[PDB]
Amino acid sequence: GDAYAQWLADGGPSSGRPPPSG
Amino acid sequence: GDAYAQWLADGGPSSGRPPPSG
Amino acid sequence: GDAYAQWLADGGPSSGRPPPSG
Amino acid sequence: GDAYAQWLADGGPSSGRPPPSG
Amino acid sequence: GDAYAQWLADGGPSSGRPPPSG
Amino acid sequence: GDAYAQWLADGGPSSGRPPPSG
Ligand SMILES: [Cl-]
Ligand SMILES: [Cl-]
Repeated sequence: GDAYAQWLADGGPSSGRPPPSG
Repeated sequence: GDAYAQWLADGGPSSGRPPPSG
Repeated sequence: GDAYAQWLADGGPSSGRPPPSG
Repeated sequence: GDAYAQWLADGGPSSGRPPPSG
Repeated sequence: GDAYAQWLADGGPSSGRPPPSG
Repeated sequence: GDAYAQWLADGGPSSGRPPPSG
């Protein structure tokens, strides 16, 4: 949940990285 | 995770659609 | 999913609450 | 742009608030 | 801004389409 | 808006870098 939240903040799919599970 | 980002971007709980799990 | 979305809306890790799993 | 980034972090359209300009 | 969040969730620069101003 | 997506990918405000216009 925390790592996902940061991925999201980084643009989600637009980050170019797969979504984290946490 | 990716589907869930798309769901958030459409309004999430306020979108009239259930959240996906990916 | 829906709980996690409300958690983000209330500022995510700047909430002091575990991320929900829903 | 920094405010928008925080808005995305808060779920974007799911956040319950309009997108900021900065 | 809301359209731009949707664009990001579709891949942003990897989405195959231009960025929204909204 | 493309450069701004890349800036988000790189961590957004956390990167200490200013947000781009594009
Ligand atoms: Cl809405
Ligand atoms: Cl700005």
